[PDB]
Amino acid sequence: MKYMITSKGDEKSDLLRLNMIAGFGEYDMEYDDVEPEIVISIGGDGTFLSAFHQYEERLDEIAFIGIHTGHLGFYADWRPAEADKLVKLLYQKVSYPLLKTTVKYGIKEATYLALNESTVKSSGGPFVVDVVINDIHFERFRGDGLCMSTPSGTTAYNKSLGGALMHPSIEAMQLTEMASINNRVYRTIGSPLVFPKHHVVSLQPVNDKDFQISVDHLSILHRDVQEIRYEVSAKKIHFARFRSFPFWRRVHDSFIED
Amino acid sequence: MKYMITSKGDEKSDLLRLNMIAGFGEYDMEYDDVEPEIVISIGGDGTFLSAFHQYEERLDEIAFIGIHTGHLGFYADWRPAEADKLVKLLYQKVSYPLLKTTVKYGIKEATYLALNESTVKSSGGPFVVDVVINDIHFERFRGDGLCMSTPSGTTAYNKSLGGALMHPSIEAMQLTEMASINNRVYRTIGSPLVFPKHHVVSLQPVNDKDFQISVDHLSILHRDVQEIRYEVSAKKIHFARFRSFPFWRRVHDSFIED
Amino acid sequence: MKYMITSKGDEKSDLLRLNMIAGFGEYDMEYDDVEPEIVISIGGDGTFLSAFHQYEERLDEIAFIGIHTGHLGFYADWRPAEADKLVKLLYQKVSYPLLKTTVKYGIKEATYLALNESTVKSSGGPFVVDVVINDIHFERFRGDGLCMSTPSGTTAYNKSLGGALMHPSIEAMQLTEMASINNRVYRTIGSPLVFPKHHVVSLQPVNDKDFQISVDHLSILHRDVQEIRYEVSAKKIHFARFRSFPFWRRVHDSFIED
Amino acid sequence: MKYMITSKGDEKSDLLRLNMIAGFGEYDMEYDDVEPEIVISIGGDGTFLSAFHQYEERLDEIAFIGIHTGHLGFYADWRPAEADKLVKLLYQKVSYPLLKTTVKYGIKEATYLALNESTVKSSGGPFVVDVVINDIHFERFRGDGLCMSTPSGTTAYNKSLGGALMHPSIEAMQLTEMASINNRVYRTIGSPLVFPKHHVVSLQPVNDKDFQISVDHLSILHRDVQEIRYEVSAKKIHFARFRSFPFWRRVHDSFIED
Ligand SMILES: Nc1ncnc2c1ncn2[C@@H]1O[C@H](COCC#Cc2nc3c(N)ncnc3n2[C@@H]2O[C@H](CO)[C@@H](O)[C@H]2O)[C@@H](O)[C@H]1O
Ligand SMILES: Nc1ncnc2c1ncn2[C@@H]1O[C@H](COCC#Cc2nc3c(N)ncnc3n2[C@@H]2O[C@H](CO)[C@@H](O)[C@H]2O)[C@@H](O)[C@H]1O
Ligand SMILES: Nc1ncnc2c1ncn2[C@@H]1O[C@H](COCC#Cc2nc3c(N)ncnc3n2[C@@H]2O[C@H](CO)[C@@H](O)[C@H]2O)[C@@H](O)[C@H]1O
Ligand SMILES: Nc1ncnc2c1ncn2[C@@H]1O[C@H](COCC#Cc2nc3c(N)ncnc3n2[C@@H]2O[C@H](CO)[C@@H](O)[C@H]2O)[C@@H](O)[C@H]1O
Repeated sequence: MKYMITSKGDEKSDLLRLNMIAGFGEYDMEYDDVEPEIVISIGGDGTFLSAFHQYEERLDEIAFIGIHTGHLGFYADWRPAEADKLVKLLYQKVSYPLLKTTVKYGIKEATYLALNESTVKSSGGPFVVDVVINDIHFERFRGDGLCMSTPSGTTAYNKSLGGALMHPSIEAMQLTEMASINNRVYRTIGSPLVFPKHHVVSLQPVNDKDFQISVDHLSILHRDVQEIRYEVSAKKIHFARFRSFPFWRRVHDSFIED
Repeated sequence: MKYMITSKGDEKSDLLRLNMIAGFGEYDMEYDDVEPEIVISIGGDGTFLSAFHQYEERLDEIAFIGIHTGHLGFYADWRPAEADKLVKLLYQKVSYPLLKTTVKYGIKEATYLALNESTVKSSGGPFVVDVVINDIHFERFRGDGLCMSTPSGTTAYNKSLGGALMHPSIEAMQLTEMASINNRVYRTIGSPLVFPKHHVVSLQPVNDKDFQISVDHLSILHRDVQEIRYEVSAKKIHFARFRSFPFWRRVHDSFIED
Repeated sequence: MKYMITSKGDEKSDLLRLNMIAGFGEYDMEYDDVEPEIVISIGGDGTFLSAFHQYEERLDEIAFIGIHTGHLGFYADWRPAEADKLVKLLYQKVSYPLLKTTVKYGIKEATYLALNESTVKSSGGPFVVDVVINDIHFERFRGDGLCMSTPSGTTAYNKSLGGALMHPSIEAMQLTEMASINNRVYRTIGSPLVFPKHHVVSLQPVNDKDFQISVDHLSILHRDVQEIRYEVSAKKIHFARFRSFPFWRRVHDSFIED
Repeated sequence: MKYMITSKGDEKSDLLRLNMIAGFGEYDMEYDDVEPEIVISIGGDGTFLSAFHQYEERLDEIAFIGIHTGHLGFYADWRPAEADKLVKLLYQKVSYPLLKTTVKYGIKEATYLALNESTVKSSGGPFVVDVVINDIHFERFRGDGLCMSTPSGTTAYNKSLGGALMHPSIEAMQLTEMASINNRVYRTIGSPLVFPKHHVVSLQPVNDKDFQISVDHLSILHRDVQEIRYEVSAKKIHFARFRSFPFWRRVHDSFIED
């Protein structure tokens, strides 16, 4: 099948990439980074997130595999010493949900797809937004920002903000607060919120309309913003799996002991 | 249809109950508290939880309705002044997931059904249990206790322990920690965990085998315990709904402003 | 005595300022905004913080008074209707501790004084600093930022970040974390830290040396930073008090009920 | 001088105790467990807490030393291999603040002294108390319980409940909440509170007057309780120190890395 390999760029990941290509040259495999069937990421989670956004236009034709040259990553869960055994076996596919973000401007829409999370923060001044859940006004948020996480992203920024860890078989999204103000006049829910499919969470500005909006590792300053809509995407990321590595085991090895 | 009405027991709830029975006497309604089709709870959330466990053996034949005589309850979401309009209309059914708890003793099983949560605490001494997720050892918990919550229960004990709020259309359960110890030798995940259907969480004792186990308002001291198993139940609670009162709106009215 | 009055700038605060000046014109009072003995702030807490930094060079000769035209402020604790009674009485002085911040650059020092807090965040990239307590390396922090709060500032940014509320008679400073990363390789204390006088907390960069450093409402991007030192200042802010308004009462009225 | 040695009771701690007594027999030392000048605790922190309460009536005549046979303890900060060097040197004294607890019954007072903390929980039913700070009603607490911690106790139960870590040179006490209820009708401060000397925190029952009250490792069910008063004690615990082992270093070795 057609395949490609991306590398972290350091000495360890580049030469591991060249050896897998050589191993692939001994089979019916064509290296094609335009229309690959298999995308192998050699490096860390940030290297994997880059590989995902590289091919976000062909998600339903691609199965991703991650090899962790540094420590263990949640998306890169193959060790380098198991690379040759990986070449040979190259199985079943597993799918994780994704988050769809829509940004509307006063006076052309822009949509984005997130594998970890999308966050909103102020352009420098204070951050005030109204939070609207399915056209019903839920709260007015004053604080540092908000974070909307996929299931597989709940172990990332979401986890540092007090959010729950969520098994990736649950099609959902989770909203966490970043340092909300709560006193006699300002009031937020103060708990993470977990939304199912077809629920739309909208963020609407109260005064300032410039926001720093992130999607995974990308962060862009958006101006003249009127609304930011979140919902569980209809698209999914597909992984190539060759052995049982359960999510809760991977959580254990990354946070408890390994 | 056959119906019954339970009351908080105070003056307000008893006479509201008698007036609804009189209103029901003007229709083809039979008061039957042995095999009711409709169970109306007049009082608070604790009154509703009592009504649920009253008829936990006939959940698939019963639609529950709650009337809040005190403040607004998450399960009792009808005002007393709307009682006569409720008698007449007596619709669609909505279903919430439930939590199944299995307690095994050394040397007869015992199962329970929870609408809010089930919690485990020590019998007086220190609380130490091993947490096993789908036969894989996840962590050894040292602390005050653990809490396993349904979706509709996430706004109850779960919320006070830092857990996420979870829409009840998600068939899941959430585990929160009660004051875990974390230092150089003791280590827990420290985040709430959200499990899907068919995932089994088992709690196994390390030394002491006596535990205070709660299921909603009930709390019993269990002795010679070998295991406590949690999983999303196959049974569901069915509500009779007559108008749109979304979960996120009900969360807003109970915690933000009303 | 010599005095001055600063205003929020809106219609309510400006005309309340003019009426107090007229009332002061009926006594032995000289309006002097160069060397005042009394500084009256009419507006909110942000208006008060501006008044404090206006005269941070003459703190030991000035007693501050705050009048809250909007809601109740923690520093502006006089109601507008009590302005004429305030003119007449114009007592004892009470003193609150302050935080001293020292910023050193590679290749001229810069010092600052904070009434609420001082915070450090990254210039855009990831935030990594080593935390040194009295020349002993305590931890390497990876996250969004850190916050060092005075006692009276513990109800402000500090409170939103999970910090403790600290009575202002305690000469101390409190360090809170902003979304620290904690996994198998990255580790922080995760608890607020409360330091006494003469303890010096130093923050040292690991890679990037550009930081967004805030002191109360001011926030400046600092470049070529080598160290950021925190310690309880030797200077104190002095308030003019005319009646008993205890700190814990003021906390109650601002967060519990009023 | 007069001295005594208490042991954890296991094989390691008993024979280390006998060897130190033999080493002490080669000097002008008298083993006296009635009126000791020096109290050596060989074991863990719980062994040390037992030693403290053993001699709480003669705190101003006793200097405590702790040897950790198991892991490193916050109070037992001497390694077993350094026992003979400890015998010879047997210096300066350092003092840590303590917490005084007063329990009043309807229809004889009872006072207690705590080195870690004192906690209040319900006798089985729901826990509701009014919190009074210096005769001013602060809040009505509904939840699982409350915890009042000394500075050296802030790394113990206090830390697990979200409290701040507090250097023991600060004469203060810290109150943390155990799973408070917060909704439209019930409201607590939700933040840890740090009190200075001479501040009195009183807990008063609302309905049930039976409480489970703990002081360090002791926990007794108290009945017909009218009030529970907390304040920084006038008594202090004195340690014998032979080398520099700073508090923040000890925190680092116990929670970060060792
Ligand atoms: N304050 C802050 N606290 C916590 N996380 C924060 C954060 N600010 C940003 N992030 C995160 O950084 C992501 C972009 O960087 C690549 C990645 C990843 C990344 N993804 C995951 C993941 N799904 N699960 C676990 N760990 C992850 N990681 C690890 O994340 C750690 C640090 O990035 C490294 O251990 C990675 O292995 C961004 O999408 C956001 O999730
Ligand atoms: N420390 C502690 N913090 C927080 N909650 C704690 C708790 N200890 C026990 N509970 C809870 O008490 C339940 C049994 O009592 C009946 C109920 C309910 C009850 N159920 C819900 C619910 N599903 N959602 C919201 N509020 C609820 N309530 C409100 O719960 C409030 C107090 O009970 C009242 O406002 C009720 O209206 C038990 O199942 C456990 O969820
Ligand atoms: N995410 C975030 N969460 C929480 N607080 C954050 C924050 N980001 C910044 N701040 C804060 O903003 C301060 C500068 O603005 C003036 C002030 C004050 C201000 N000071 C205090 C104070 N000492 N105590 C209580 N409330 C205060 N206030 C209230 O603070 C509320 C909002 O500013 C208004 O109710 C003010 O009445 C800055 O020093 C930092 O403490
Ligand atoms: N849910 C819960 N979470 C957290 N701590 C809880 C708790 N319930 C009770 N405790 C605590 O247990 C104390 C009585 O036991 C002896 C001690 C000590 C003890 N004291 C300290 C201390 N000052 N600092 C650090 N660690 C300590 N320790 C360690 O505490 C750990 C477990 O006890 C062991 O590592 C000890 O080394 C009681 O006073 C209360 O502080």
